[PDB]
Amino acid sequence: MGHHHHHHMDTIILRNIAPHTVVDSIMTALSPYASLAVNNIRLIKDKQTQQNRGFAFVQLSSAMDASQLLQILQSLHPPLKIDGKTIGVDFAKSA
Repeated sequence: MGHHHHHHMDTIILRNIAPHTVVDSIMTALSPYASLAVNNIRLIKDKQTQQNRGFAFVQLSSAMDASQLLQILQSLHPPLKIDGKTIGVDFAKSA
């Protein structure tokens, strides 16, 4: 109910994304995995491929929800792969 007096991570980030990814895909792609919010996700766009430069940020309603989606998606034997190439998941990194 305000600002955090400490830190405990609470946001995920996608790495190695194809230039054919959009906000609609990520939405329906993470639909059965969890619930997101337009005001909680910032999908950077590039002027070269008129699409993400191979990176996307996603935040969850809570902190645990972050690890959950990370442990739930990584719990599956076959990693995340969509038309383009293999997709991985990582925690919020500095810069």
